[PDB]
Amino acid sequence: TSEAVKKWVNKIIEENIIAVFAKTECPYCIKAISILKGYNLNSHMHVENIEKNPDMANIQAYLKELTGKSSVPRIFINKDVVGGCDDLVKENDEGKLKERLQKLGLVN
Repeated sequence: TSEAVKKWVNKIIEENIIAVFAKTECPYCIKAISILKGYNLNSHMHVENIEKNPDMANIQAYLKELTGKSSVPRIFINKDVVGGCDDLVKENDEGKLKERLQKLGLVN
C-alpha cells in the first residue's frame, strides 16, 4: 500500500522520460505542461492527475520524499528532479532545459 503507491509513482517516472504530476485546474501545472509541449515532447510525456486519486496524500508525501516538496506540478526528466513550474521556467530561460533535452535526443 505504501509500497504499492511508491511502485506506481516509480513506474510513472521510469516509463516516461518526461513525467509530470499535476492536479485539476492549477495554473502552474497548466503552464508547465504547456512549456514542455512547446518542445514537442508529447510522445515522451506522461501527465498524471493526482488529485483524482484516492491516494493523493500518499502520492504527495512520496513526491516530497523524492524531491523535497509535496506541491504540484512535480516534474521529472529521465528520472532527474526538475521540480516545479518555477524551476522549469528558470531552466528554460537559462538554457538548461534545452541542454537536458538535447542530451536525451529529444530536441535537435
